[PDB]
Amino acid sequence: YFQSMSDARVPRIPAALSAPSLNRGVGFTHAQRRRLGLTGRLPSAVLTLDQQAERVWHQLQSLATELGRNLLLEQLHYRHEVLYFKVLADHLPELMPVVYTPTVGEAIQRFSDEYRGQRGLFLSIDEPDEIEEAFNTLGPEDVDLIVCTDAEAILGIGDWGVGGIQIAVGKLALYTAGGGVDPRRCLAVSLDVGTDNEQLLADPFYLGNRHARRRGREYDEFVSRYIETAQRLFPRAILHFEDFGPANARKILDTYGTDYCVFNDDMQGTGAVVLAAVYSGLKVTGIPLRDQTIVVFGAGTAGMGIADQIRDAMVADGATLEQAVSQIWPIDRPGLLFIKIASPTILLGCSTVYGAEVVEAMTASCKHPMIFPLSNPTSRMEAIPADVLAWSNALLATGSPVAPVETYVIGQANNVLAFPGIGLGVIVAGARLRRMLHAAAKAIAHQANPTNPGDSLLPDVQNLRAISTTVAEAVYRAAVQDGVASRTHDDVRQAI
Amino acid sequence: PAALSAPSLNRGVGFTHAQRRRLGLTGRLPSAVLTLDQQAERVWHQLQSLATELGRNLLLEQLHYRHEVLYFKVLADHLPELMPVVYTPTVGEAIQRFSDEYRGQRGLFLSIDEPDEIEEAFNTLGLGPEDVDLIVCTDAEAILGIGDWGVGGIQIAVGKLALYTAGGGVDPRRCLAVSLDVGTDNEQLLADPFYLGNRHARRRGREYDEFVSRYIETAQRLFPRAILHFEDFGPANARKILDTYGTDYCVFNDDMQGTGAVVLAAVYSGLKVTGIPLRDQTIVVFGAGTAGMGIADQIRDAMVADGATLEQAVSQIWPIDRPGLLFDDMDDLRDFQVPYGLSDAIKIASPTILLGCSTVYGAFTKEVVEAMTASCKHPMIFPLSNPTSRMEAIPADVLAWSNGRALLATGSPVAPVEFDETTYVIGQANNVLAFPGIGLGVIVAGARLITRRMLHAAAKAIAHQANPGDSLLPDVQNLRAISTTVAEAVYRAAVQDGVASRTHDDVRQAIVDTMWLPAY
Repeated sequence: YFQSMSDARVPRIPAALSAPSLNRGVGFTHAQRRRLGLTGRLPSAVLTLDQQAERVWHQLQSLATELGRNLLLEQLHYRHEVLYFKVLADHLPELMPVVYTPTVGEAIQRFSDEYRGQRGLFLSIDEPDEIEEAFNTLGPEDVDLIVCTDAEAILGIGDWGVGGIQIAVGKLALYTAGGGVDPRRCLAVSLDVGTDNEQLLADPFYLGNRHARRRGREYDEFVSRYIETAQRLFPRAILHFEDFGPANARKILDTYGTDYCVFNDDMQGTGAVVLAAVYSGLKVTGIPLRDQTIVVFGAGTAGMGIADQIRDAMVADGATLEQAVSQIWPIDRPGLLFIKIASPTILLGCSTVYGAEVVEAMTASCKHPMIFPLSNPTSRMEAIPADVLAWSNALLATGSPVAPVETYVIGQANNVLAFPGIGLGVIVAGARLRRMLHAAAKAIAHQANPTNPGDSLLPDVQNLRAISTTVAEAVYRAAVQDGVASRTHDDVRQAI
Repeated sequence: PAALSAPSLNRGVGFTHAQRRRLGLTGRLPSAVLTLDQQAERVWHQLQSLATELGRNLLLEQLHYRHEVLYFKVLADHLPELMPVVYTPTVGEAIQRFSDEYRGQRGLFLSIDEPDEIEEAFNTLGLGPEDVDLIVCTDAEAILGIGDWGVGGIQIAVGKLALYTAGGGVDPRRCLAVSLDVGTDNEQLLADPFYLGNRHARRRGREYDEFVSRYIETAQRLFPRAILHFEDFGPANARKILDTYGTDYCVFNDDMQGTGAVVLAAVYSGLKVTGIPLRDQTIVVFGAGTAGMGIADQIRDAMVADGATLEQAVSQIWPIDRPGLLFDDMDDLRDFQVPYGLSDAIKIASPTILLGCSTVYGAFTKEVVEAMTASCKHPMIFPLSNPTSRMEAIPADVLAWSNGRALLATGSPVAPVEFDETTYVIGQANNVLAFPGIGLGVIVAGARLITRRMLHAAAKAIAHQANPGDSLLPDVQNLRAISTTVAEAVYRAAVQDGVASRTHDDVRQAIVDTMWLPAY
């Protein structure tokens, strides 16, 4: 009655290739297959790894759109992991950003019906009060970083919910390719807390938390229960997740930023790359931040939050906390000043979608030329594209992915450059948990070389991971120079 | 460390709240429970928002080995897949576009350069010599109508696998596929450095003969009664196999026999209206090639059933070619001797029901049909040409040329005629009407031989299932019911000349018509 077992059911077993790690496709030679008992199950060819990846690449260009390619790499994440990851060497800048921001919105909305975030713990908060039992299926050693998005505000679109894993996996997938963190040493997770657009809820095949876009005072301690049951396991792992920047980010960071090693890239990593662009401009301009005053158009959470970033960055070469308000100028949040008659040495741009009919005022006045818009959605801001923005025709780069002007070539600024080197040094030093901590963006200037007057003015070229290694050399110094850590290594640390 | 990853024993979300906790998953799957029909409705709704010209096949192959039971649930609910999703686009896409890609969890490849490891290769999976059925191996030569694809040939067999168990209730647990990599000759594949197969050329010698001879004998040795059949495979090799090894082993050929079956089925479908005994059915063959004679051999093999000698039946057949009807004293008779202008042939032959598997685009002319139309009141046209737009004629004009008094059947899917007096029917005549049920019935009988009579009762069981729109052959939508109707006739014919391991009263086709796509 209770037990039903048979003497006849057989799966026609697959052997030692169902696990993704070291599947390596046909990269097995005759000695390896006949050792692992694959005699006759792989196609009887032999392909070197780099030739095998190219076979996927020539395969990958045969697709036209950018979404069907994500479905193909989704097929190769579960089988032959190294290909999916060592393909990125063949073309990383195009593919890996495309994996992250443009394609996921179409993948998560239209196709995130996959129930295979394998490393993902799609934990609910309604029935599951016991959540640590999930890790029993997954020790404290050999674990470096972990992502746990609540899936509340994706870039293209916020609040889809259960599909937030593809994002958390996307950060991890981009984490390792940029930072070299072993994929075995990272886990992905996303809590279906709700945060559901009624469109997503109305879908019958949603496969997520049912009608539970739930908030209030109960929210934080539910997340706090998870954040304390992670550090109970290991404070030696970076819980690097992505949520909306509005309220939880600072509240969680204020709650756990001192005692634990947690951060978010959007509010912390982005301003670092902005500081790298400021120093990259000051190198050719020769005007330090002391005599350089800034504007913060929009006064957004990340924008006005950068006031503490620029101020504490000026603490190295600049005056006290009161001096920042005199050297910084906020505007455009309530329609301030119904705009700059002085101090224009470094201009930020719109934290708001409003695109601004050019204002050649900064072009005319005496200054070191440095203005950037820094907003992706409208593909415009207080300044137009750099060509029209070059009304004076000096250099300026955009946070929006832009093309060169033409000679007059800049590169796009992205926070993708920061959080690999940020977490890599933490995976190296084993940090338990400031601006002086986060001050690794100066290494981008070490690899920028904007010394050429006209050609290169961007942070760094996208096809190089060696800039992340140079950030590690700047990040590892956080142990001796910046505070608490567990770093004892030599300067080389070639294979961490 | 993800436990319980076997496709057959995984149901995705379908596992209830208890099984998710009892089997040690503890929330890795989302907080939903979906009835397997709801999961199929989700996949169906998901599949449609795509390119759907070969976009789907990418999604299905990952869904194949990620979740085995669902795939047949969604594939059960189909009229599009039976040919478009997995009998054309694999050739169009998967065979060539994804040749540097592998799907070989179940099924295996071997090489003509290594005859030694097969028996060590076959036992890679835990295979009981008892529990197996319908293992398929193809050399990828002449797949459909394109040519050699090398080691891609699995996508055909694995595709046929999807049609076997969804059509004939075979258990994929007891089913395997194979690929005989003997070396391709397509210049592209060899030039392509990223082709995951043998770079050698075709081999046609005693090495090949000893190879297949040392592969078939161990296929039955390691496990007997396994229905060995080769799909879209070299005919000069194919016919050679059946004459050589078919006397003491269970083998059939979809290219040569299942086609010859369904063609037979359509002949009786007209005979129900023609009111004529099949013995005196004089026909003309168009192919005279390697394959067109095979269906002619099966038709002749059934022509004797109603009382025709060997000499009279071949006299009741005229083969035709564009040089002319195959004749005696023609120096190049091409090693076939049932022979002894076309418009002149139909004139005096007066064939009541003529077919052509010869691929010649649109050679049926209004003057040709009229000669048969005037001579015989109800003639049966059969442009069996599989290519969609390379058939011998369009049906709508042929019915209009004979004033609907003629019968048609098409290899490729077609729309109804709609000759404005009355609307007729399709006449789809693929192989899917035959081999799944011939697989299920022979799994029930456990026949050591798949005899001619056994094949004939299958086609003439098809006739009852669809008989007097004016359809000669049934609709593919109602496939799981006709597969039972053909297994009853297979068992009925298995017991003639005592060939069945098993015996039963026949209330247990449904118990061996298993892998009903739902769970529990």
